[PDB]
Amino acid sequence: GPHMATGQDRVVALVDMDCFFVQVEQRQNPHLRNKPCAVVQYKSWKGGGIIAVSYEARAFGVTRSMWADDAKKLCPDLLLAQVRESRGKANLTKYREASVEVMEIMSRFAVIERAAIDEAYVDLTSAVQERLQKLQGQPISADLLPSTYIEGLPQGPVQKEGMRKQGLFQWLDSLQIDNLTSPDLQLTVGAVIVEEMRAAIERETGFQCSAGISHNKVLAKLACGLNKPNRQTLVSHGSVPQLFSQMPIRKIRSLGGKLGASVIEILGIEYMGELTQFTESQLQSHFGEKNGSWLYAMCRGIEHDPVKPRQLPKTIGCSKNFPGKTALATREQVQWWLLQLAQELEERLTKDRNDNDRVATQLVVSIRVQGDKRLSSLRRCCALTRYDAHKMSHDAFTVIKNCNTSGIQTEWSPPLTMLFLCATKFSAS
DNA sequence: ATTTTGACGCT
DNA sequence: AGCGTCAAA
Ligand SMILES: [Ca+2]
Ligand SMILES: [Mg+2]
Ligand SMILES: [Mg+2]
Repeated sequence: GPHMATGQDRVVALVDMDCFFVQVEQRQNPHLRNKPCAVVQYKSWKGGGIIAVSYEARAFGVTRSMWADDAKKLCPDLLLAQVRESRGKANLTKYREASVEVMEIMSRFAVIERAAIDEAYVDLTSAVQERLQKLQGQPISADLLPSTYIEGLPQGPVQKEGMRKQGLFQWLDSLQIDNLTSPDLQLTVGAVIVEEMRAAIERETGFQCSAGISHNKVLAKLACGLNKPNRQTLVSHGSVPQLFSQMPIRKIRSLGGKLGASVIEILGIEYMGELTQFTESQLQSHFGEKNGSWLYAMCRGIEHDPVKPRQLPKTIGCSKNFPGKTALATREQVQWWLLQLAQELEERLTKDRNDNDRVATQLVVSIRVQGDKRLSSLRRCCALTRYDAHKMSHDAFTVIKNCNTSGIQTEWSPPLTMLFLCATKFSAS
Protein backbone atom coordinates (compact mmCIF):
# COMPACT_ATOMS: atom_id res chain seq x y z
CA GLY A 1 0.00 0.00 0.00
CA PRO A 2 1.50 3.30 1.18
CA HIS A 3 5.06 1.86 1.17
CA MET A 4 4.97 -0.19 -2.03
CA ALA A 5 7.23 1.51 -4.54
CA THR A 6 5.68 1.80 -7.99
CA GLY A 7 8.69 2.74 -10.11
CA GLN A 8 7.10 6.04 -11.10
CA ASP A 9 9.97 8.28 -9.88
CA ARG A 10 11.60 8.99 -13.28
CA VAL A 11 10.67 9.93 -16.83
CA VAL A 12 12.78 7.95 -19.32
CA ALA A 13 12.63 7.95 -23.09
CA LEU A 14 14.22 5.66 -25.66
CA VAL A 15 14.76 7.20 -29.09
CA ASP A 16 15.45 4.83 -31.99
CA MET A 17 16.08 5.91 -35.57
CA ASP A 18 13.82 4.37 -38.22
CA CYS A 19 15.59 1.99 -40.66
CA PHE A 20 18.72 3.94 -39.79
CA PHE A 21 21.32 2.98 -42.39
CA VAL A 22 18.66 3.20 -45.09
CA GLN A 23 17.79 6.76 -44.06
CA VAL A 24 21.48 7.71 -44.12
CA GLU A 25 21.72 6.45 -47.69
CA GLN A 26 18.38 8.04 -48.69
CA ARG A 27 19.50 11.42 -47.38
CA GLN A 28 22.62 11.11 -49.51
CA ASN A 29 20.85 9.78 -52.63
CA PRO A 30 17.39 11.32 -53.13
CA HIS A 31 16.65 8.66 -55.79
CA LEU A 32 16.24 6.16 -52.94
CA ARG A 33 13.73 8.21 -50.96
CA ASN A 34 10.20 6.79 -50.57
CA LYS A 35 11.21 3.57 -52.31
CA PRO A 36 11.57 -0.07 -51.33
CA CYS A 37 15.26 -0.16 -50.61
CA ALA A 38 17.83 -1.90 -48.48
CA VAL A 39 21.45 -1.46 -47.37
CA VAL A 40 23.74 -4.41 -48.22
CA GLN A 41 27.28 -5.45 -47.24
CA TYR A 42 29.36 -7.15 -49.97
CA LYS A 43 27.88 -8.09 -53.37
CA SER A 44 29.66 -11.19 -54.77
CA TRP A 45 27.99 -13.72 -52.46
CA LYS A 46 24.32 -13.91 -53.38
CA GLY A 47 24.08 -10.18 -54.02
CA GLY A 48 25.26 -9.17 -50.56
CA GLY A 49 23.81 -9.48 -47.09
CA ILE A 50 21.03 -7.09 -46.14
CA ILE A 51 21.57 -5.16 -42.91
CA ALA A 52 18.79 -2.52 -43.11
CA VAL A 53 15.42 -2.36 -44.89
CA SER A 54 13.06 0.53 -45.67
CA TYR A 55 9.45 0.19 -44.55
CA GLU A 56 8.28 0.11 -48.18
CA ALA A 57 10.53 -2.90 -48.74
CA ARG A 58 9.38 -4.59 -45.52
CA ALA A 59 5.88 -4.63 -47.02
CA PHE A 60 7.20 -7.18 -49.58
CA GLY A 61 8.73 -9.36 -46.87
CA VAL A 62 12.32 -8.13 -47.17
CA THR A 63 14.19 -8.57 -43.90
CA ARG A 64 17.59 -8.19 -42.33
CA SER A 65 19.94 -11.21 -42.80
CA MET A 66 18.40 -11.95 -46.22
CA TRP A 67 20.67 -12.26 -49.23
CA ALA A 68 19.92 -9.48 -51.71
CA ASP A 69 19.41 -12.08 -54.47
CA ASP A 70 16.65 -13.63 -52.36
CA ALA A 71 15.15 -10.25 -51.39
CA LYS A 72 14.91 -9.48 -55.12
CA LYS A 73 12.69 -12.54 -55.51
CA LEU A 74 10.19 -10.99 -53.09
CA CYS A 75 10.69 -7.42 -54.35
CA PRO A 76 12.02 -7.24 -57.93
CA ASP A 77 12.21 -3.42 -57.85
CA LEU A 78 14.15 -3.31 -54.56
CA LEU A 79 16.81 -0.61 -54.62
CA LEU A 80 20.12 -1.23 -52.90
CA ALA A 81 22.84 0.88 -51.38
CA GLN A 82 26.18 -0.75 -50.55
CA VAL A 83 28.23 -0.23 -47.42
CA ARG A 84 31.57 1.37 -48.22
CA GLU A 85 34.51 -0.99 -48.56
CA SER A 86 37.95 0.13 -47.45
CA ARG A 87 41.11 -1.97 -46.98
CA GLY A 88 39.17 -5.03 -48.17
CA LYS A 89 36.36 -4.80 -45.60
CA ALA A 90 33.04 -3.14 -44.94
CA ASN A 91 33.57 0.26 -43.32
CA LEU A 92 30.79 1.73 -41.18
CA THR A 93 32.20 5.29 -40.80
CA LYS A 94 29.29 6.99 -42.60
CA TYR A 95 26.79 5.51 -40.13
CA ARG A 96 28.95 6.25 -37.08
CA GLU A 97 29.20 9.90 -38.18
CA ALA A 98 25.42 10.11 -38.76
CA SER A 99 24.96 8.65 -35.28
CA VAL A 100 27.09 11.44 -33.80
CA GLU A 101 24.84 13.98 -35.54
CA VAL A 102 21.80 12.58 -33.77
CA MET A 103 23.43 12.01 -30.36
CA GLU A 104 24.72 15.58 -30.26
CA ILE A 105 21.22 16.95 -30.94
CA MET A 106 19.66 14.74 -28.26
CA SER A 107 22.32 15.79 -25.73
CA ARG A 108 21.08 19.40 -25.95
CA PHE A 109 17.84 18.32 -24.27
CA ALA A 110 19.06 16.02 -21.51
CA VAL A 111 21.61 13.49 -20.35
CA ILE A 112 21.67 10.58 -22.78
CA GLU A 113 22.98 7.03 -22.71
CA ARG A 114 24.15 5.79 -26.10
CA ALA A 115 22.57 2.35 -26.32
CA ALA A 116 23.48 1.55 -29.89
CA ILE A 117 24.53 3.22 -33.12
CA ASP A 118 21.01 4.56 -33.60
CA GLU A 119 19.41 4.65 -30.20
CA ALA A 120 19.76 6.46 -26.93
CA TYR A 121 18.02 6.59 -23.59
CA VAL A 122 17.11 10.02 -22.26
CA ASP A 123 16.56 10.82 -18.49
CA LEU A 124 13.84 13.51 -18.76
CA THR A 125 12.93 13.75 -15.05
CA SER A 126 14.56 17.14 -14.44
CA ALA A 127 13.52 18.60 -17.81
CA VAL A 128 9.93 17.59 -17.05
CA GLN A 129 10.04 19.33 -13.68
CA GLU A 130 11.34 22.49 -15.35
CA ARG A 131 8.67 22.38 -18.05
CA LEU A 132 5.92 21.84 -15.48
CA GLN A 133 7.11 24.95 -13.67
CA LYS A 134 7.09 26.93 -16.93
CA LEU A 135 3.63 25.67 -17.91
CA GLN A 136 2.07 27.06 -14.69
CA GLY A 137 -1.01 24.85 -14.49
CA GLN A 138 -1.78 25.30 -18.18
CA PRO A 139 -3.54 22.27 -19.74
CA ILE A 140 -1.69 20.20 -22.32
CA SER A 141 -3.19 20.45 -25.80
CA ALA A 142 -3.38 17.52 -28.21
CA ASP A 143 -1.60 19.79 -30.70
CA LEU A 144 1.55 19.42 -28.59
CA LEU A 145 1.45 15.61 -29.13
CA PRO A 146 0.91 15.24 -32.90
CA SER A 147 2.64 11.85 -33.26
CA THR A 148 2.02 10.33 -29.81
CA TYR A 149 0.14 7.12 -29.05
CA ILE A 150 -1.13 6.37 -25.56
CA GLU A 151 -0.76 2.62 -25.15
CA GLY A 152 -4.02 0.99 -24.08
CA LEU A 153 -6.29 3.75 -25.37
CA PRO A 154 -8.87 4.33 -26.69
CA GLN A 155 -10.99 2.02 -24.56
CA GLY A 156 -14.57 1.46 -23.54
CA PRO A 157 -17.90 2.79 -24.91
CA VAL A 158 -11.76 2.71 -38.49
CA GLN A 159 -8.64 4.67 -39.49
CA LYS A 160 -5.21 4.60 -37.79
CA GLU A 161 -4.84 8.27 -37.15
CA GLY A 162 -8.43 8.33 -35.89
CA MET A 163 -7.66 5.70 -33.27
CA ARG A 164 -4.49 7.52 -32.26
CA LYS A 165 -6.36 10.79 -31.72
CA GLN A 166 -9.25 9.10 -29.89
CA GLY A 167 -6.80 7.53 -27.45
CA LEU A 168 -4.85 10.75 -26.98
CA PHE A 169 -8.10 12.65 -26.37
CA GLN A 170 -9.26 10.15 -23.73
CA TRP A 171 -5.88 10.41 -22.01
CA LEU A 172 -5.70 14.20 -22.02
CA ASP A 173 -9.37 14.50 -20.95
CA SER A 174 -8.46 12.27 -17.97
CA LEU A 175 -5.32 14.12 -16.82
CA GLN A 176 -5.00 16.03 -13.53
CA ILE A 177 -2.89 19.00 -14.65
CA ASP A 178 -2.83 20.81 -11.29
CA ASN A 179 -0.89 18.01 -9.54
CA LEU A 180 2.77 18.53 -10.46
CA THR A 181 3.59 15.23 -8.69
CA SER A 182 1.28 13.08 -10.85
CA PRO A 183 3.37 10.41 -12.65
CA ASP A 184 0.93 10.36 -15.58
CA LEU A 185 1.27 14.13 -16.00
CA GLN A 186 5.05 13.82 -15.78
CA LEU A 187 5.01 11.20 -18.55
CA THR A 188 2.78 13.45 -20.66
CA VAL A 189 5.15 16.41 -20.34
CA GLY A 190 7.96 13.97 -21.14
CA ALA A 191 6.17 13.07 -24.34
CA VAL A 192 5.80 16.77 -25.22
CA ILE A 193 9.56 17.19 -24.81
CA VAL A 194 10.21 14.07 -26.91
CA GLU A 195 8.00 15.47 -29.69
CA GLU A 196 10.26 18.53 -29.60
CA MET A 197 13.41 16.41 -29.59
CA ARG A 198 12.22 14.26 -32.51
CA ALA A 199 11.24 17.38 -34.47
CA ALA A 200 14.72 18.82 -33.86
CA ILE A 201 16.37 15.59 -35.02
CA GLU A 202 14.32 15.55 -38.21
CA ARG A 203 14.79 19.28 -38.90
CA GLU A 204 18.55 19.23 -38.33
CA THR A 205 19.45 15.88 -39.92
CA GLY A 206 16.55 14.81 -42.14
CA PHE A 207 16.22 11.56 -40.18
CA GLN A 208 12.95 10.30 -38.69
CA CYS A 209 12.77 8.23 -35.55
CA SER A 210 10.41 6.55 -33.11
CA ALA A 211 10.43 6.87 -29.35
CA GLY A 212 9.06 5.30 -26.17
CA ILE A 213 8.28 7.33 -23.04
CA SER A 214 7.80 5.57 -19.71
CA HIS A 215 9.18 5.43 -16.17
CA ASN A 216 12.21 3.25 -16.90
CA LYS A 217 14.49 2.06 -19.68
CA VAL A 218 12.90 -1.35 -20.28
CA LEU A 219 9.39 0.05 -20.67
CA ALA A 220 10.64 2.96 -22.76
CA LYS A 221 12.37 0.49 -25.10
CA LEU A 222 9.26 -1.70 -25.31
CA ALA A 223 7.05 1.36 -25.89
CA CYS A 224 9.26 2.61 -28.72
CA GLY A 225 8.56 -0.47 -30.83
CA LEU A 226 4.78 -0.38 -30.44
CA ASN A 227 4.13 2.23 -33.17
CA LYS A 228 7.06 2.43 -35.60
CA PRO A 229 7.86 4.20 -37.77
CA ASN A 230 7.87 7.96 -37.18
CA ARG A 231 5.68 7.82 -34.04
CA GLN A 232 6.16 7.79 -30.29
CA THR A 233 4.35 5.82 -27.61
CA LEU A 234 3.65 6.64 -23.97
CA VAL A 235 3.44 3.55 -21.73
CA SER A 236 2.00 4.56 -18.38
CA HIS A 237 2.37 2.60 -15.17
CA GLY A 238 -1.35 1.82 -15.32
CA SER A 239 -1.08 0.40 -18.85
CA VAL A 240 1.31 -2.35 -17.69
CA PRO A 241 -1.12 -5.10 -16.53
CA GLN A 242 -3.06 -5.22 -19.80
CA LEU A 243 0.04 -4.68 -21.94
CA PHE A 244 1.94 -7.48 -20.24
CA SER A 245 -1.04 -9.87 -20.12
CA GLN A 246 -0.44 -10.95 -23.76
CA MET A 247 3.19 -9.85 -24.16
CA PRO A 248 5.54 -12.72 -25.05
CA ILE A 249 8.42 -12.86 -22.57
CA ARG A 250 10.97 -12.68 -25.40
CA LYS A 251 9.84 -9.17 -26.32
CA ILE A 252 11.30 -7.61 -23.15
CA ARG A 253 14.88 -6.37 -23.42
CA SER A 254 17.36 -8.99 -22.07
CA LEU A 255 14.81 -11.83 -22.26
CA GLY A 256 15.11 -12.47 -26.00
CA GLY A 257 17.69 -15.22 -25.54
CA LYS A 258 18.50 -18.20 -23.33
CA LEU A 259 17.33 -16.66 -20.06
CA GLY A 260 13.91 -15.83 -21.53
CA ALA A 261 13.64 -19.35 -22.96
CA SER A 262 14.42 -20.74 -19.52
CA VAL A 263 11.77 -18.55 -17.86
CA ILE A 264 9.22 -19.96 -20.32
CA GLU A 265 10.40 -23.56 -19.93
CA ILE A 266 10.94 -23.70 -16.16
CA LEU A 267 7.83 -21.78 -15.17
CA GLY A 268 5.51 -23.02 -17.94
CA ILE A 269 4.33 -19.53 -18.88
CA GLU A 270 4.25 -17.48 -22.08
CA TYR A 271 3.53 -13.85 -21.18
CA MET A 272 5.31 -11.27 -19.07
CA GLY A 273 2.27 -10.67 -16.87
CA GLU A 274 2.22 -14.31 -15.77
CA LEU A 275 5.44 -13.65 -13.86
CA THR A 276 3.49 -11.79 -11.19
CA GLN A 277 2.31 -15.08 -9.71
CA PHE A 278 5.77 -16.04 -8.38
CA THR A 279 7.44 -14.79 -5.25
CA GLU A 280 10.70 -12.91 -5.49
CA SER A 281 12.41 -15.84 -3.78
CA GLN A 282 10.95 -18.31 -6.29
CA LEU A 283 12.29 -16.30 -9.20
CA GLN A 284 15.68 -15.94 -7.52
CA SER A 285 15.76 -19.69 -6.95
CA HIS A 286 15.44 -20.38 -10.65
CA PHE A 287 17.27 -17.45 -12.28
CA GLY A 288 19.69 -16.18 -9.62
CA GLU A 289 19.53 -13.36 -7.08
CA LYS A 290 20.02 -10.51 -9.57
CA ASN A 291 17.82 -11.84 -12.38
CA GLY A 292 15.15 -12.96 -9.91
CA SER A 293 14.81 -9.55 -8.28
CA TRP A 294 14.87 -7.91 -11.70
CA LEU A 295 12.09 -10.17 -13.04
CA TYR A 296 9.97 -9.70 -9.92
CA ALA A 297 10.02 -5.93 -10.28
CA MET A 298 9.99 -5.85 -14.09
CA CYS A 299 6.81 -7.89 -14.49
CA ARG A 300 5.11 -5.18 -12.38
CA GLY A 301 6.55 -2.43 -14.64
CA ILE A 302 9.32 -1.45 -12.19
CA GLU A 303 13.01 -1.19 -13.09
CA HIS A 304 15.76 0.90 -11.54
CA ASP A 305 18.63 0.71 -14.05
CA PRO A 306 19.85 4.31 -14.41
CA VAL A 307 20.27 6.22 -17.64
CA LYS A 308 24.07 6.31 -17.61
CA PRO A 309 25.75 9.61 -18.59
CA ARG A 310 27.65 8.28 -21.59
CA GLN A 311 27.40 9.60 -25.15
CA LEU A 312 30.52 7.96 -26.56
CA PRO A 313 31.23 4.27 -27.19
CA LYS A 314 33.63 2.68 -24.62
CA THR A 315 35.34 0.53 -27.18
CA ILE A 316 36.43 0.95 -30.79
CA GLY A 317 36.60 -2.30 -32.74
CA CYS A 318 37.22 -3.73 -36.20
CA SER A 319 36.50 -7.29 -37.33
CA LYS A 320 36.22 -9.44 -40.42
CA ASN A 321 34.81 -12.92 -41.02
CA PHE A 322 36.40 -15.40 -43.43
CA PRO A 323 33.61 -17.91 -44.08
CA GLY A 324 33.73 -21.33 -45.68
CA LYS A 325 36.55 -21.72 -48.18
CA THR A 326 37.91 -18.20 -47.55
CA ALA A 327 39.21 -19.10 -44.07
CA LEU A 328 42.79 -17.93 -43.53
CA ALA A 329 45.20 -20.86 -43.89
CA THR A 330 48.62 -19.16 -44.29
CA ARG A 331 50.63 -16.99 -41.90
CA GLU A 332 50.84 -14.28 -44.57
CA GLN A 333 47.07 -14.14 -44.91
CA VAL A 334 46.63 -13.72 -41.15
CA GLN A 335 49.26 -10.98 -41.00
CA TRP A 336 47.92 -9.08 -44.02
CA TRP A 337 44.39 -8.99 -42.64
CA LEU A 338 45.59 -8.09 -39.15
CA LEU A 339 47.33 -5.14 -40.80
CA GLN A 340 44.17 -4.10 -42.68
CA LEU A 341 42.16 -4.17 -39.45
CA ALA A 342 44.91 -2.33 -37.56
CA GLN A 343 45.01 0.42 -40.20
CA GLU A 344 41.27 1.02 -39.92
CA LEU A 345 41.57 0.91 -36.13
CA GLU A 346 44.45 3.41 -36.17
CA GLU A 347 42.46 5.85 -38.30
CA ARG A 348 39.43 5.62 -36.01
CA LEU A 349 41.53 5.86 -32.84
CA THR A 350 43.42 8.92 -34.04
CA LYS A 351 40.16 10.68 -34.88
CA ASP A 352 38.73 9.63 -31.49
CA ARG A 353 41.75 11.03 -29.63
CA ASN A 354 41.47 14.39 -31.38
CA ASP A 355 37.68 14.66 -30.94
CA ASN A 356 37.21 13.26 -27.43
CA ASP A 357 40.46 13.88 -25.47
CA ARG A 358 41.08 10.26 -24.58
CA VAL A 359 43.40 7.40 -25.51
CA ALA A 360 42.80 3.66 -25.51
CA THR A 361 45.29 1.68 -23.43
CA GLN A 362 44.43 -1.97 -24.14
CA LEU A 363 44.22 -3.88 -27.42
CA VAL A 364 41.99 -6.98 -27.41
CA VAL A 365 42.63 -9.60 -30.10
CA SER A 366 39.97 -12.20 -30.80
CA ILE A 367 39.88 -15.04 -33.30
CA ARG A 368 37.53 -17.81 -34.34
CA VAL A 369 38.76 -21.17 -35.63
CA GLN A 370 36.91 -23.14 -38.29
CA GLY A 371 34.52 -25.54 -36.57
CA ASP A 372 33.58 -23.44 -33.53
CA LYS A 373 29.95 -22.34 -33.03
CA ARG A 374 31.02 -19.54 -30.67
CA LEU A 375 31.61 -16.09 -32.13
CA SER A 376 35.02 -15.90 -30.47
CA SER A 377 37.28 -18.92 -30.03
CA LEU A 378 40.13 -17.13 -28.29
CA ARG A 379 40.74 -13.68 -26.81
CA ARG A 380 44.08 -12.23 -25.73
CA CYS A 381 45.01 -8.74 -24.66
CA CYS A 382 48.12 -6.64 -24.89
CA ALA A 383 49.18 -3.09 -24.13
CA LEU A 384 48.13 -0.39 -26.56
CA THR A 385 50.90 2.16 -26.14
CA ARG A 386 51.06 3.77 -29.60
CA TYR A 387 48.44 4.53 -32.23
CA ASP A 388 50.48 2.74 -34.90
CA ALA A 389 48.90 0.16 -37.21
CA HIS A 390 52.10 -1.78 -37.87
CA LYS A 391 52.83 -2.08 -34.14
CA MET A 392 49.25 -3.05 -33.30
CA SER A 393 49.14 -5.70 -36.05
CA HIS A 394 52.53 -7.07 -34.97
CA ASP A 395 51.43 -7.20 -31.31
CA ALA A 396 48.18 -8.95 -32.23
CA PHE A 397 50.09 -11.53 -34.22
CA THR A 398 52.47 -11.99 -31.29
CA VAL A 399 49.62 -12.70 -28.87
CA ILE A 400 47.83 -15.16 -31.20
CA LYS A 401 50.71 -16.85 -33.11
CA ASN A 402 50.88 -19.72 -30.60
CA CYS A 403 47.37 -20.77 -31.68
CA ASN A 404 48.77 -22.21 -34.93
CA THR A 405 48.91 -25.99 -34.50
CA SER A 406 50.57 -26.49 -37.92
CA GLY A 407 54.15 -27.74 -37.84
CA ILE A 408 54.89 -25.67 -40.97
CA GLN A 409 55.63 -22.05 -40.05
CA THR A 410 54.16 -20.80 -43.35
CA GLU A 411 50.80 -22.57 -42.87
CA TRP A 412 48.07 -21.69 -40.36
CA SER A 413 45.90 -24.43 -38.88
CA PRO A 414 43.17 -24.70 -38.00
CA PRO A 415 42.12 -22.00 -40.50
CA LEU A 416 40.83 -18.73 -39.05
CA THR A 417 37.21 -17.76 -39.74
CA MET A 418 37.41 -14.43 -38.01
CA LEU A 419 39.79 -11.71 -36.86
CA PHE A 420 38.80 -8.98 -34.38
CA LEU A 421 40.78 -6.07 -32.93
CA CYS A 422 39.24 -3.94 -30.22
CA ALA A 423 40.70 -0.89 -28.47
CA THR A 424 39.51 -0.61 -24.86
CA LYS A 425 40.33 0.97 -21.47
CA PHE A 426 40.30 4.65 -22.36
CA SER A 427 42.13 7.23 -20.23
CA ALA A 428 41.88 11.01 -20.41
CA SER A 429 44.41 12.69 -22.67
C1' DA B 1 28.17 -18.09 -46.36
C1' DT B 2 24.88 -12.74 -42.57
C1' DT B 3 28.55 -9.52 -41.11
C1' DT B 4 30.27 -5.96 -38.23
C1' DT B 5 29.73 -4.16 -34.56
C1' DG B 6 28.90 -2.69 -29.13
C1' DA B 7 27.74 -3.37 -23.56
C1' DC B 8 27.89 -5.99 -19.63
C1' DG B 9 27.83 -10.30 -16.62
C1' DC B 10 30.42 -14.40 -14.61
C1' DT B 11 34.19 -16.60 -12.41
C1' DA C 1 42.00 -12.10 -17.21
C1' DG C 2 39.25 -14.77 -20.64
C1' DC C 3 34.65 -16.39 -21.70
C1' DG C 4 29.63 -15.94 -22.35
C1' DT C 5 25.12 -13.46 -23.19
C1' DC C 6 22.26 -10.20 -25.46
C1' DA C 7 21.52 -6.75 -28.42
C1' DA C 8 22.11 -3.35 -32.82
C1' DA C 9 22.42 -1.92 -38.16
CA1 LIG D 1 16.42 1.68 -35.42
MG1 LIG E 1 18.17 0.61 -32.63
MG1 LIG F 1 16.25 -3.04 -36.06
